[PDB]
Amino acid sequence: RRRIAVADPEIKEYLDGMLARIASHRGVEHPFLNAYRTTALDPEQERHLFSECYYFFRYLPFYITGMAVKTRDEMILREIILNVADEVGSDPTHSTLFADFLARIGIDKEHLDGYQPLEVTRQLNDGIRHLYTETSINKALGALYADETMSSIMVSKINDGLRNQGYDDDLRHFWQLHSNSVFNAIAPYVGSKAARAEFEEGVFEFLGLVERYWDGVRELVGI
Amino acid sequence: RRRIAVADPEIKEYLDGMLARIASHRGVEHPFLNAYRTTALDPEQERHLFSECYYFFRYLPFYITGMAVKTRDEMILREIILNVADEVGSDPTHSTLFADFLARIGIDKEHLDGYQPLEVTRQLNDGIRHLYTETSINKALGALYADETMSSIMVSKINDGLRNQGYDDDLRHFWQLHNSVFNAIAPYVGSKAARAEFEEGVFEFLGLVERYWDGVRELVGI
Ligand SMILES: [Mg+2]
Ligand SMILES: [Mg+2]
Ligand code: NA
Repeated sequence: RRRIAVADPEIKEYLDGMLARIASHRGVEHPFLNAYRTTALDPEQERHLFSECYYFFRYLPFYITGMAVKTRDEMILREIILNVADEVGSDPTHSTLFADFLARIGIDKEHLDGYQPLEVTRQLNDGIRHLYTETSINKALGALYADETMSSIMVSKINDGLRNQGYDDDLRHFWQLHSNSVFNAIAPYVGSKAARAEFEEGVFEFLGLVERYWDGVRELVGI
Repeated sequence: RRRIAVADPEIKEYLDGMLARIASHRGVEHPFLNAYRTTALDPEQERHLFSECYYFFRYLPFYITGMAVKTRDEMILREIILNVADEVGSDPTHSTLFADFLARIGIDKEHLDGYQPLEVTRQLNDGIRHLYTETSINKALGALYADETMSSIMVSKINDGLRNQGYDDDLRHFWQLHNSVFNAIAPYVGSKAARAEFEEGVFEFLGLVERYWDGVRELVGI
């Protein structure tokens, strides 16, 4: 079926439209993130932003691995494994690089352990775990497609804000760290309208969590 | 905790002792496998042996990935990902190389789909899935240690038998593809209670493999 799907010009057209719908979604093109690109923060504002990011990011590599039990498709497993291998395959791992960045901007492990993140942050982290491990493979692939498309944009915006704050490229290294492979894997799963409905449900449930997350963070840091 | 375990001299001795207990287990050092190393098989014997192996091997990469939800240790996740990346990370995948070997010895997909494997073969495949996804992290790590230690020995014995049958290295390519594991597992074999779960995972895995080769030996015969 994948060998038929990759040959269907309509499937390429559909997934290209979903790329644009994701990138233009308010959860990705968020006012707070665009504001942060040009608005420096004071120490307490910056401490709040990246402490919430820590609880957003925590244990996400383990959540996507829970998708593998729901499929027997090796192209799907390859995409999952490739993403996790990028995060933990070598040293330093991504989470180790993130904790180092936090320490270099005055947010140490001791403060993070005592930090109580927003409920929308807990709902985002738990919501991602639910989408990858407790939903249909088509729905989970929609969330994965949204995650993969968004992540690069989001980190570029935070990289912009940190550069505007005055940090050098070395400090911002964590935020300055396959399209055909991702298209090849997903194509057979967006053929029928029922599969696309599950696919889009996962895309917009994922992005809805991110949007409500950035809404809560925006109020916490303010302006 | 990991640097205390890796610095503990007893943990190195314990896991090295487990290595020997695994390789000397009858599920690994099995009479049928050693017999096959020097005994060629007729077409029906060979078809039965590797058809059971196919249902043994099927979907194992997906099973070990189900271990990752049971831990938040990135060294365990790295070991899981590293193993799966070897099987499906690149093309051709291991299963694709295996299906090609089967076809090259007269076992096509068409026959495999209609093949009903032995019950010990179903129990071995399902048992591995259960051990990696439905057991404690210490127990699943025992199964993972047994699998990683045994697999290299097992494929070498099968490679020997296929070479004895007369197949060349090109055809046997799939069977000729065979500190990080110690670092990952060391914190999980510190106490005797943790070792009890670890050893339970080691010997439950090997018990499944032994009973599998027992059934294959009876199926293949003389
Ligand atoms: Mg600071
Ligand atoms: Mg043959
Ligand atoms: Na051997």
